[PDB]
Amino acid sequence: GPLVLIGSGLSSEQQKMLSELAVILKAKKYTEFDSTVTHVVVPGDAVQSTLKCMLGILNGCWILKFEWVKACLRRKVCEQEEKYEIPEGPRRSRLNREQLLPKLFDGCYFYLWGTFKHHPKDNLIKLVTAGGGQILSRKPKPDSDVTQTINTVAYHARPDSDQRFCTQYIIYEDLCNYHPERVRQGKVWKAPSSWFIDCVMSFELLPLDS
Ligand SMILES: [Cl-]
Repeated sequence: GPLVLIGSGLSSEQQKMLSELAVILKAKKYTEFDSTVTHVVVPGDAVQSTLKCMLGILNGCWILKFEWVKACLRRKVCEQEEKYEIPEGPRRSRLNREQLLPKLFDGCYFYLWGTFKHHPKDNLIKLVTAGGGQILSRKPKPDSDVTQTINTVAYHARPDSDQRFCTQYIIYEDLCNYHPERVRQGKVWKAPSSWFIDCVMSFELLPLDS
């Protein structure tokens, strides 16, 4: 298809330059993230811990250093994206979706507990859904647990982690003076919002017990 570009953390001069490139490439340039976005450009050589970037990772977009815009504009060409792609999380996710593999939170369920202020609740719901996870409207417990109705696993869990098959998460906003006594009860973990965000930024289902 058509390319759809967006910038995260770009200066005004950078955003103009991105629009200039979209014209050269016959592409769209947006300011709000959408599932049609193909390319997220960052200002330097590092991922931004922003919603736009995180949505771009969960979508397996190209997350590219601003040098890509400079290079394309000097050549009037869509330069080869892999040579400008941010490594680690972005790249692993891009490859994951090219191979039509499960999204990061496939087989995972999330219940958003308590008050959210510094990780907006809307943001977390966006990210859950974008990563292929399921938002729960009632606190998870065994007598209502859908994972008994069909074998449910989390593809991105490490091989030998309980998170392969214990895939349900109570998420709380960290540092409310709350560390739990047990991080896991049955199939349900209690995890801070800061863990969830770290999983996204890394494209990993990071361990809670190990
Ligand atoms: Cl079964």
